[PDB]
Amino acid sequence: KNIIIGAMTALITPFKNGKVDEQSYARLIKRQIENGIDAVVPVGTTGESATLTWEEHRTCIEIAVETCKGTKVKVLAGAGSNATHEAVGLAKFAKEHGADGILSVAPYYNKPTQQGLYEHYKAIAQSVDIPVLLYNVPGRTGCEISTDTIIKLFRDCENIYGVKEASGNIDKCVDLLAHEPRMMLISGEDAINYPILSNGGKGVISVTSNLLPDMISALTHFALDENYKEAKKINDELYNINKILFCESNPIPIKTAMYLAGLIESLEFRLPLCSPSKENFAKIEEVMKKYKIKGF
Amino acid sequence: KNIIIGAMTALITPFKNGKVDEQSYARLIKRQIENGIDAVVPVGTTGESATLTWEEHRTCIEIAVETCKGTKVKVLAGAGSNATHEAVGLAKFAKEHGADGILSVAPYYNKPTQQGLYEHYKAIAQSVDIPVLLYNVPGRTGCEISTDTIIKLFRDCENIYGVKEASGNIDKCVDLLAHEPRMMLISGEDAINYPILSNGGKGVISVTSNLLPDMISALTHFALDENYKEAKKINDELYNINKILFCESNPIPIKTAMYLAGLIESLEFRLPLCSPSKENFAKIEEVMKKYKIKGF
Ligand SMILES: NCCCC[C@@](N)(CC[C@](N)(CCCCN)C(=O)O)C(=O)O
Ligand SMILES: [Mg+2]
Ligand SMILES: [Mg+2]
Ligand SMILES: [Mg+2]
Ligand SMILES: [Mg+2]
Ligand SMILES: [Mg+2]
Ligand SMILES: [Mg+2]
Ligand SMILES: [Mg+2]
Ligand SMILES: [Mg+2]
Repeated sequence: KNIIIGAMTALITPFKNGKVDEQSYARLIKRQIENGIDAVVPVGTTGESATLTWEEHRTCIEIAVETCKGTKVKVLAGAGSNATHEAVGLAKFAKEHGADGILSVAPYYNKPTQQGLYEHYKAIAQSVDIPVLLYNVPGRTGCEISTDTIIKLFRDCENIYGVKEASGNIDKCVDLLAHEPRMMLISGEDAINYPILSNGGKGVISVTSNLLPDMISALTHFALDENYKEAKKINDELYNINKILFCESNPIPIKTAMYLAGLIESLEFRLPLCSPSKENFAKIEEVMKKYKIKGF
Repeated sequence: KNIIIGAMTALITPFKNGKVDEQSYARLIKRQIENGIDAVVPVGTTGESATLTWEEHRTCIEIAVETCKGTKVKVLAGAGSNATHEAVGLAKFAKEHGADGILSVAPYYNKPTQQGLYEHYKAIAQSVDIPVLLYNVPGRTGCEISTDTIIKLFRDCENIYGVKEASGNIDKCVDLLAHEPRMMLISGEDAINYPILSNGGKGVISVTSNLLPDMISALTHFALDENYKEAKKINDELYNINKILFCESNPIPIKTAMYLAGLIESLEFRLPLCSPSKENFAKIEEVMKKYKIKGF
């Protein structure tokens, strides 16, 4: 299988005066490239996929592809939807506009059955010839892609190559790689990046790496190189910021931190997201001061 | 406050050859009207809102409005979204095309904070002059509108008049009506329709009423008259069908039941929804044989 692995960043989407700040978006991606990241994920949850227009969603994928051209950093485009026809449309757009692969979240809100998830992802995978990474995040979607469904999809669909797990369930991570060791398990939960990698996971799709790309990429590369002592050391050092970045729903804390570090111009969200409480604003700033934050 | 209460139905959306079967939709609404239902909810979760196009979503609202003219029956249009700008657009469409009010589900997938939920619903409520019913269903959305947030919205926004609860939490139902007894608490969970009404809830938005509208209407109206013995008896009789209609994710069982009773022509869903397992198909039919199902 063709794969996209390693240290990857779920890119925030900066807004300025209610619009995507496209120059800032490109500048943030260049900063990721300069700090050892292996791939970027435009317009995931962290990128406020729910509130972008179709035009903005397309535009962010295009900026990621164009900014990474000639750098060997890959683009794993956010392409999921809770409507299969929408997810297929996004997959085809990503393929036709030069993405290296797609990330495709389990359908949210309408709670498909395992049979429905299988048919959903089969339709998506049959619509493109680029790698497809499943994405399980039951706390946000209301459904779980079971281990059996993930493994069947990996075995039945040639371009489905693994899953990004954001489920707080290291037992399931063992289950997955004990029964199907050929798949690429990707951490979608920063606090437990190292335990997932040490069990044979092959990368991360990170929130924290927006702010600390050098640290997350180093953690991942230490682990893939089997230097588990140094990967664990970074995972331990990052625990405090990894947790504070979820004191309110992602990406409210990470965008706040990026604004506090001077990396984006305006602390703007699209409703229903909004700025954090004054108390959490202060907690985020306090935890950030313990870390060296790379500039541009 | 202007209110929409009583026995209400979350309408299924029938498809035939991949398109909304508009004549069937109108016929199903007339069947609800003739069996004592007080309001219909086009294009909620049960109506597969996630997978309808915008044009189909608009069309279903219009068919409901047109079909209810000249009757007591109100149209509480499904108008929620996880993007505030989409929810405002739907609210304004429903208002301008003659809906009596709107149902507005809490944003799914992006997990807004309570502050964000307040700002979301404030924007929706300020955009129209028709009643707005909140809708809390954390198992599908990944977030909870807290009692405090619901109560603030009811007190601060003229048109927000209550909430449809689908949370399996009678303690919260007590909390709501003990601290704000003027709100309209609406059951969004058929199995516990009677306990919610007997605590002072004033209606239901029902899945089961698609199949058994006369029974749900009788239950509700007995309860509203404090004829609790009769209301409880119907609630108890309905428990088995109320549970089997969730043996797979709603609306897979209810659409299957409507097909099994000859009330729709084709058992078609939009992916990622799909037909139930053959075993659940048989279980649904067996439970259906225990109930008296009105025709057209
Ligand atoms: N990334 C750009 C598009 C975002 C669209 C949407 N807000 C809503 C998606 C939708 N399937 C639209 C249904 C429209 C008709 N009811 C949903 O709300 O479920 C989402 O997927 O989060
Ligand atoms: Mg590299
Ligand atoms: Mg097993
Ligand atoms: Mg979060
Ligand atoms: Mg401080
Ligand atoms: Mg038409
Ligand atoms: Mg009328
Ligand atoms: Mg309280
Ligand atoms: Mg009476």
